Amino acid sequence: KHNMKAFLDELKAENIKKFLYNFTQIPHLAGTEQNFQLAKQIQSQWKEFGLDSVELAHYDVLLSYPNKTHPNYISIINEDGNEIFNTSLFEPPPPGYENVSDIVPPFSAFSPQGMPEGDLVYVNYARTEDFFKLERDMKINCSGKIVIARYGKVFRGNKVKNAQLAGAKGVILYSDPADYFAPGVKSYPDGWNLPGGGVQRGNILNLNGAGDPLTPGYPANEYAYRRGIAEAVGLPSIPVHPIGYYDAQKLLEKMGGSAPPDSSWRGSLKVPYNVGPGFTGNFSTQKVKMHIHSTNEVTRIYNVIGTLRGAVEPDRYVILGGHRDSWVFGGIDPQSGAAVVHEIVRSFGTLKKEGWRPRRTILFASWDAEEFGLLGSTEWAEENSRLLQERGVAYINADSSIEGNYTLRVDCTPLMYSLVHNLTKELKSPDEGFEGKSLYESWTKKSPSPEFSGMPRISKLGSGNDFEVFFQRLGIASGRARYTKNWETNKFSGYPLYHSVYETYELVEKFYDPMFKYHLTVAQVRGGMVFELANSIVLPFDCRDYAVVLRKYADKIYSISMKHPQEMKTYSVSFDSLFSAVKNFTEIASKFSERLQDFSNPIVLRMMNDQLMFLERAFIDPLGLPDRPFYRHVIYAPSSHNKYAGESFPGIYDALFDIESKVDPSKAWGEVKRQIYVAAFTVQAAAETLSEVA
Amino acid sequence: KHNMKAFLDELKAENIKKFLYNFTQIPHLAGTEQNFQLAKQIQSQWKEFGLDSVELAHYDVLLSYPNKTHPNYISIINEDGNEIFNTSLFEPPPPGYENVSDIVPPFSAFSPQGMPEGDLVYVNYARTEDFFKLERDMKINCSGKIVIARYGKVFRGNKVKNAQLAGAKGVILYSDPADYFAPGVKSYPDGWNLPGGGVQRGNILNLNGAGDPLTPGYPANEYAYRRGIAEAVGLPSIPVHPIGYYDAQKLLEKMGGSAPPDSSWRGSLKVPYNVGPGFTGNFSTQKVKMHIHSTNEVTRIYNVIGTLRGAVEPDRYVILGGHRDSWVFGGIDPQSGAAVVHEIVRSFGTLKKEGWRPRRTILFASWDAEEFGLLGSTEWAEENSRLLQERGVAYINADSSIEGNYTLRVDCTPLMYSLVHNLTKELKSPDEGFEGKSLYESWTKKSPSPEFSGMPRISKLGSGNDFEVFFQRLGIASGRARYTKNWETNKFSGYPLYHSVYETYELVEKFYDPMFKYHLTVAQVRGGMVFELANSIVLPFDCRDYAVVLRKYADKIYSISMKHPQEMKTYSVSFDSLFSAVKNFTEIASKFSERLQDFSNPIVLRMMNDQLMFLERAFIDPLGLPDRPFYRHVIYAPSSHNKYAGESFPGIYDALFDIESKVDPSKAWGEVKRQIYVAAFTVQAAAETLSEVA
Ligand SMILES: *[C@@H]1O[C@H](CO)[C@@H](O[C@@H]2O[C@H](CO)[C@@H](O[C@@H]3O[C@H](CO)[C@@H](O)[C@H](O[C@H]4O[C@H](CO)[C@@H](O)[C@H](O)[C@@H]4O)[C@@H]3O)[C@H](O)[C@H]2NC(C)=O)[C@H](O)[C@H]1NC(C)=O
Ligand SMILES: *[C@@H]1O[C@H](CO)[C@@H](O[C@@H]2O[C@H](CO)[C@@H](O[C@@H]3O[C@H](CO)[C@@H](O)[C@H](O[C@H]4O[C@H](CO)[C@@H](O)[C@H](O)[C@@H]4O)[C@@H]3O)[C@H](O)[C@H]2NC(C)=O)[C@H](O)[C@H]1NC(C)=O
Ligand SMILES: *[C@@H]1O[C@H](CO)[C@@H](O[C@@H]2O[C@H](CO)[C@@H](O[C@@H]3O[C@H](CO)[C@@H](O)[C@H](O)[C@@H]3O)[C@H](O)[C@H]2NC(C)=O)[C@H](O)[C@H]1NC(C)=O
Ligand SMILES: *[C@@H]1O[C@H](CO)[C@@H](O[C@@H]2O[C@H](CO)[C@@H](O[C@@H]3O[C@H](CO)[C@@H](O)[C@H](O)[C@@H]3O)[C@H](O)[C@H]2NC(C)=O)[C@H](O)[C@H]1NC(C)=O
Ligand SMILES: *[C@@H]1O[C@H](CO[C@@H]2O[C@@H](C)[C@@H](O)[C@@H](O)[C@@H]2O)[C@@H](O[C@@H]2O[C@H](CO)[C@@H](O)[C@H](O)[C@H]2NC(C)=O)[C@H](O)[C@H]1NC(C)=O
Ligand SMILES: *[C@@H]1O[C@H](CO[C@@H]2O[C@@H](C)[C@@H](O)[C@@H](O)[C@@H]2O)[C@@H](O[C@@H]2O[C@H](CO)[C@@H](O)[C@H](O)[C@H]2NC(C)=O)[C@H](O)[C@H]1NC(C)=O
Ligand SMILES: C#CC[C@H](NC(=O)N[C@@H](CCCCNC(=O)c1ccc(I)cc1)C(=O)O)C(=O)O
Ligand SMILES: C#CC[C@H](NC(=O)N[C@@H](CCCCNC(=O)c1ccc(I)cc1)C(=O)O)C(=O)O
Ligand SMILES: *[C@@H]1O[C@H](CO)[C@@H](O[C@@H]2O[C@H](CO)[C@@H](O)[C@H](O)[C@H]2NC(C)=O)[C@H](O)[C@H]1NC(C)=O
Ligand SMILES: *[C@@H]1O[C@H](CO)[C@@H](O[C@@H]2O[C@H](CO)[C@@H](O)[C@H](O)[C@H]2NC(C)=O)[C@H](O)[C@H]1NC(C)=O
Ligand SMILES: *[C@@H]1O[C@H](CO[C@@H]2O[C@@H](C)[C@@H](O)[C@@H](O)[C@@H]2O)[C@@H](O)[C@H](O)[C@H]1NC(C)=O
Ligand SMILES: *[C@@H]1O[C@H](CO[C@@H]2O[C@@H](C)[C@@H](O)[C@@H](O)[C@@H]2O)[C@@H](O)[C@H](O)[C@H]1NC(C)=O
Ligand SMILES: *[C@@H]1O[C@H](CO)[C@@H](O)[C@H](O)[C@H]1NC(C)=O
Ligand SMILES: *[C@@H]1O[C@H](CO)[C@@H](O)[C@H](O)[C@H]1NC(C)=O
Ligand SMILES: *[C@@H]1O[C@H](CO)[C@@H](O)[C@H](O)[C@H]1NC(C)=O
Ligand SMILES: *[C@@H]1O[C@H](CO)[C@@H](O)[C@H](O)[C@H]1NC(C)=O
Ligand SMILES: [Ca+2]
Ligand SMILES: [Ca+2]
Ligand SMILES: [Cl-]
Ligand SMILES: [Cl-]
Ligand SMILES: [Zn+2]
Ligand SMILES: [Zn+2]
Ligand SMILES: [Zn+2]
Ligand SMILES: [Zn+2]
Repeated sequence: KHNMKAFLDELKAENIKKFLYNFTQIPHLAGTEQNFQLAKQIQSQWKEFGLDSVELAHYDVLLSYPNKTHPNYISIINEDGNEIFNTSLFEPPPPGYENVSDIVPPFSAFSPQGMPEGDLVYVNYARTEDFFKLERDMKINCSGKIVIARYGKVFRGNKVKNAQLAGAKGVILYSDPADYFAPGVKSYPDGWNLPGGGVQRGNILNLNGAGDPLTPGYPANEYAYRRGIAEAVGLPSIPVHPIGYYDAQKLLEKMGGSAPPDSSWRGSLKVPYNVGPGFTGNFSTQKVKMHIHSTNEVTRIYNVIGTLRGAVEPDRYVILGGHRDSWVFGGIDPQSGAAVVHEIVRSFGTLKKEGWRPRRTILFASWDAEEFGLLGSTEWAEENSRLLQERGVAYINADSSIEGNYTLRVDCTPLMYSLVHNLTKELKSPDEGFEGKSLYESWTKKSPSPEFSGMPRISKLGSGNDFEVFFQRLGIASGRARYTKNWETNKFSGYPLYHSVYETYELVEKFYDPMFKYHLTVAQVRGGMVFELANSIVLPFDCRDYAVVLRKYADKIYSISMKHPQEMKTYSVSFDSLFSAVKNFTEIASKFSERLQDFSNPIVLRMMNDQLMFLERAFIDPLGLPDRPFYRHVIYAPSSHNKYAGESFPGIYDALFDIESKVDPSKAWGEVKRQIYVAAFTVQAAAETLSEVA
Repeated sequence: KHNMKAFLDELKAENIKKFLYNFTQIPHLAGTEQNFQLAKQIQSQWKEFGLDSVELAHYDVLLSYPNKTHPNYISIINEDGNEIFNTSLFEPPPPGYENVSDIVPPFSAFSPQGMPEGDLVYVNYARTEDFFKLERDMKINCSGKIVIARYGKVFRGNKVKNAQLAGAKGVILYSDPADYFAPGVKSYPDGWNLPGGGVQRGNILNLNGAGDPLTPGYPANEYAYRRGIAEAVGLPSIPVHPIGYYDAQKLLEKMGGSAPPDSSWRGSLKVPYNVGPGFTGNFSTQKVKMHIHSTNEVTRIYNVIGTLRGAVEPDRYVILGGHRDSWVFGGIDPQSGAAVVHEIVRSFGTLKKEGWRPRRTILFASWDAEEFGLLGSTEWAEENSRLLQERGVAYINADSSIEGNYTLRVDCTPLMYSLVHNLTKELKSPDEGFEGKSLYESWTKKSPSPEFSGMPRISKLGSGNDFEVFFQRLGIASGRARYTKNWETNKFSGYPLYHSVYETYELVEKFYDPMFKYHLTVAQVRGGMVFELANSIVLPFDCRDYAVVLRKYADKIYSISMKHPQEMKTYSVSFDSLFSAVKNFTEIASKFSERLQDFSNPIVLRMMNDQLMFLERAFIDPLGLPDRPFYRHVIYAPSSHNKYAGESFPGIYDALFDIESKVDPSKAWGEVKRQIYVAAFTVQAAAETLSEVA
């Protein structure tokens, strides 16, 4: 038989291990020769594995790199202009590498150049609420200051945007051991913690779903018209640089001005965490000086695109994609995911060589330049948007397969909740103590739904990975799954060695997954999802699950508004239309499900499969959200305060945010009412796509 | 048999005549009770005729009406403030009506209120080139003046926008007998010419495809959020009023200042056609004063939507739509079209009662408020955009069936050229001298293609009727056909009695089509198109015809650019990408046609029907054209100088227009290059939708 069990049984932990080792021996930074060579290797291998076609799709996009002969660093400088302390020029390389070349030193990609010098202000995680605390409550003015902020809690580009709007002239980002050093485990190479010399790389775009900053809307092909840098999309306006906690200690230890407002502002270093501005009495005349000389440069990137043609519905596409570019060795991010994709392709190819084909076409993608802001996936989706929006069934992402070894983590559209529940009930748990139990059982026990007994948590999609263009711009049902830790307050901060030189094969093999059993479980979940999406006669989407969450999201946004009862009275702010639309969606979805259960007629089947496929698409507003033309989904968008998190009813949520501070309450509440009308209309219009067609 | 010949044979001239009489006895102005009563009648009749469902879809949209107790008029006023001449308060009603009530007096819908008084400037047709002639060559400044312009050549809203940008404080529009009085025919009621007291009504929106000015993007339903008037879309900022040629003579006869620059500025009245400003010596102290008191008001409108469910592909929609609202009696516009739609519905219903159903679903629409800027069709398409863009095969418009009795006129997407040619070869010509000949033969003889021997002229779609939202916003293949005159310089001016009280049943029955044979021919063309679109196994679209025109349009836009060879050198302006894309489209379309001719497999059939259906959709850019978010088609848009005309490669055409006058040539040519890249990309992306799908 060629069924799902045959596909899953062909997946082997030992192959994933061999692939991970193969992918992590040298750096594969986007736009470098090494990354192009790996692209060519994967292309050759996917062909050998049995795919019908495997092509490279290249684009010329804005990337950012340090200047090799003019290194970035930060100084404490004295009254005379003597630099009395300098931050490190590189991370101490891990054992046995120390002679690898082309390790990019830590830098914040897309930082502009500059040498600002000023007094420090410490801003905690530099979240919206941290700046509210500083400016509104503590009356500390960040204008003309260099801010220092710890990594964690929110996407670093949000920190940078927040600091810019506060008037900062530069940002220093650092990893505090509170966030990146788990108590009782050793620093790399003797455990999985971050050492004091480790540094987290990463782009600091003000992400708006655009892709390449120079070509919003259109693929960065050979004849593309490019914006000038000043008009580029998403680029920060102040210099930024990341540092490790040994260096941060030296910058923070002299800080004066005000005490931290409370304990949530204190990390684990032996410093006061004073907010500043500037240093205590004796050192009041010293300043901090940044030296940033990175350059933005248009550079060629390469996606590998493999096709396994469908036997029955070749014009329906199920996509499994994940990126290949890494900051350095990519031991977890992304190669633990890419190794899983490679073994999935190998398994589907084995079935194909035996004469099987999936019902629908499967596309496999190895994306480039994800680390520089999702550039490869976004340019390819821009190029192929017409094909994808009329033919795209689903997108399953495959970045890092593991960020811990505790339990499963899943973010997906409500249309895939039932599929995920059903698939995990048929997979074996890899967890100690759950031998012979299902993955659904272990997952549900370890990560309970906050709403439902006996169900697991599944979160909302935002940005931060390559599914963004497919889901938030194009409205293709999307999902992601990986193995994760037990560390809730840290779910957006990254594992300790995230984007550091210490993310190696040895890190994974020694400390995360020596048997590759968690990798294998993740391959079964991602591959099983793709198998079911590509082979089920009726698409495995349950519209009733969307109706359940829409009511949840409507109750939640109403509750936010109801913090302002006098204004809702004054401006006649009613959510009645939105609750009506959700009620109608619930009723229509129930009737559609009955018909779906109740119909030999392939036209009715496909007509109903098209209704299922286009249901996610119906939540797209072609006008986009306010000032966010590429975030078009009306139910979900990346949070405006944290691009990693998804926000529900984002147009209403942003209209309501901090509304009590707006100077023209009439105008502000008018815009809330406008967003309620757009949301109610969109939910009703999506419901109507499930009605009888004529 | 139930085939096309059965459908066509059931159509009867005598029924169209009876329906036209029934629809034109009383005014059916949008938003009035009489128009709602007619909507209910049509709904009842379409049900009786055999449609599966017939519903009213209502919206509350901004309309405009004169004030019944404060009439609009224009005066010549003397030094003292005595109004020594007043224009007419109403058109003399036609014989036998003179006691009809609720005839709306002539007015320009959406004019703001005001009583500006000033000196006149005469601006010919108030086209872009007429204002270029005035300001640039004649050095006449229109600022603070009242302009007087003759109707004709371009949409009146373009005249008004042009006058506003010239600084005019008001506009008077009039019908010159040069344009509205054919030599040798009598004025109504003794012939089809405009009398001196006749006046052309019409909206003066600055049309941008938005629909209701208060709700751009979203349907004007019960909970809709409305823009304030100041932010409304498309509204003119200066008062405007139309008048007949008896009144115009009185305003023009005293005009002084400069002589007309040449004979193309002179109409047929016995006046000098001096351009002004102001009156000759003796009357220099007299002024012109407007009195406009019309009011914009949100008013309910009603579309009738009838459904004939498809037997095989009920989720594919072929739409026949035309409007029902009229300015007064609507003898030609729209009821000559609506009578044709009524008989088409009756004929399809006859087949249905005998057990037949079309392969695909046919939707029939009687739209409201077309005369106020396409409001009913546009709000309904906004409401149902998700259904239409995933299911819409084609839209056939059905406004006025006749504007003359000479030959056929057709505007449609290249995808329907072959269908139109083939259908007209099987229809009988109704023309004297062509008894026993095909309609294709008479049409081709009377209206030859400028490009091809033995082929007829088919023009491009712009705006000005209810197909606009379907084609220019949503990218649904669209067409229109009617009988027309032999009067080429007048093809955008309207027949003489256009939008006047004299457009009656008697006008049509006595002077245009006593036998209703031209109406019957038009019913055969429109109905035959709908029949073939709804019943052909393979959709009757030929992608190769798009490839032919794309090359034509590329040669034409290149030729415009090549008027500026030094700039193309300086700014490296290359059309190479666009010609490459067109060449690729040609090659791919040829290969797709071969496959289409070469495949019992309904999945391949429907897969290929979906490729045909989505090909028009592929020319849509979700970002819209510059500052025109609702004109999304990259190959066609309504001309920015004449909304009635279509423009090809409109983004490049507008970037190039008057470019030699732009102050920053670098920026201007950069935007030309940007538009070439968008067009080349869109053509290539559309071509790729015709490639093998996997
Ligand atoms: C959820 O689906 C329900 C259908 O089950 C749908 O109900 C619709 O609600 C609208 C708006 O409430 C109804 O609109 C009414 O239509 C009638 C004619 O059918 C009109 O006469 C009404 O207008 C009068 O009353 C208004 C309200 O007081 C006045 O403002 C107005 O000036 C008139 O006096 C009104 O337009 C519509 O009939 C139903 N459709 C049904 C029951 O089939 C509801 O809209 C859906 N929810 C959403 C968010 O779409
Ligand atoms: C019409 O369809 C044709 C295919 O039949 C398609 O041709 C494609 O053209 C592009 C752009 O001209 C080619 O791009 C090249 O790709 C190779 C690798 O395959 C690259 O090495 C090339 O880059 C080098 O050369 C450039 C030009 O001098 C330099 O700017 C660059 O820095 C490099 O040195 C270049 O990217 C592509 O290979 C073909 N594809 C084929 C032949 O299959 C054409 O693009 C289509 N027209 C449109 C408007 O889409
Ligand atoms: C996840 O698994 C559940 C449990 O198997 C699936 O739900 C089950 O789906 C089947 C097939 O539609 C349902 O069977 C139908 O039952 C009705 C009788 O009510 C009958 O008319 C049909 O002929 C058919 O036998 C079954 O009721 C249903 N069970 C439950 C509890 O809902 C679910 O579809 C799977 N989700 C996926 C594939 O996305
Ligand atoms: C308009 O009418 C023309 C003339 O009938 C139609 O073109 C004709 O279409 C038929 C059916 O596709 C073609 O027949 C095919 O011929 C090839 C041999 O070359 C064969 O492989 C197929 O089995 C089939 O018989 C025919 O060649 C073609 N004639 C011409 C001159 O093109 C055209 O399709 C009609 N347009 C519509 C319906 O939109
Ligand atoms: C901190 O570094 C500065 C600058 O050093 C230069 O750039 C670094 C990235 C590194 O590559 C060095 O080798 C470079 O010389 C030091 O200040 C410089 O000191 C030298 C020698 O005394 C002097 O000639 C330069 O002008 C100085 N450059 C300045 C002030 O910009 C500084 O000594 C270092 N401080 C410490 C405590 O190590
Ligand atoms: C031109 O008309 C004006 C205004 O007349 C009024 O409004 C018209 C629409 C119409 O409905 C008339 O019946 C209205 O009286 C005339 O000027 C008015 O004349 C009357 C009587 O002499 C005087 O009391 C008003 O104040 C005038 N109103 C003005 C100047 O605004 C004027 O006489 C008419 N001119 C001609 C040549 O007929
Ligand atoms: C944008 C971008 C590029 C680059 N993207 C990432 O590094 N993404 C990483 C971010 C890890 C830290 C935050 N974690 C999450 O956002 C997350 C992780 C897993 C799941 I299932 C759901 C959400 C990832 O998605 O694994 C960056 O953030 O610098
Ligand atoms: C917009 C709007 C409302 C209203 N629309 C119309 O009156 N449309 C009329 C305009 C008749 C005068 C110009 N004629 C054309 O644009 C035309 C007519 C037929 C064909 I086939 C192709 C183009 C119509 O399309 O028949 C108006 O123009 O005032
Ligand atoms: C990763 O695995 C690939 C595939 O086996 C290795 O690339 C092959 O190397 C051998 C020996 O040099 C060559 O004969 C083949 O042509 C290569 N095959 C390809 C590129 O498809 C590669 O050497 C391995 N990399 C590491 C670091 O182990
Ligand atoms: C237009 O035709 C319609 C349909 O025949 C006429 O409306 C009918 O009028 C009769 C007599 O008053 C009534 O019994 C019916 O109820 C009406 N039917 C409908 C509305 O479906 C209408 O009278 C005609 N109008 C004119 C001006 O002749
Ligand atoms: C990168 O840096 C190169 C070397 O810069 C020189 O050496 C450093 C240590 C400084 O002293 C600096 O002032 C010197 O100019 C540059 O020559 C080169 O332009 C830069 N590369 C870029 C901008 O891409
Ligand atoms: C419409 O006009 C009504 C009557 O206006 C009055 O009579 C005319 C002849 C003028 O003399 C005018 O100045 C008078 O006020 C108004 O009462 C009514 O407001 C208007 N209707 C509207 C604006 O919808
Ligand atoms: C903060 O700092 C700068 C001082 O240069 C000033 O321009 C700005 O207005 C200040 N804002 C507040 C709120 O104090
Ligand atoms: C793997 O799981 C064990 C047992 O719970 C834990 O002690 C170990 O640190 C985990 N590894 C990682 C990287 O979390
Ligand atoms: C036209 O007229 C007004 C006079 O009030 C003036 O402001 C405007 O600048 C003039 N423009 C030209 C080009 O003469
Ligand atoms: C109808 O055709 C005849 C003969 O060519 C012509 O004289 C007559 O005026 C036409 N009617 C109209 C309205 O064009
Ligand atoms: Ca781009
Ligand atoms: Ca609207
Ligand atoms: Cl992932
Ligand atoms: Cl028409
Ligand atoms: Zn990653
Ligand atoms: Zn990463
Ligand atoms: Zn009309
Ligand atoms: Zn009209």
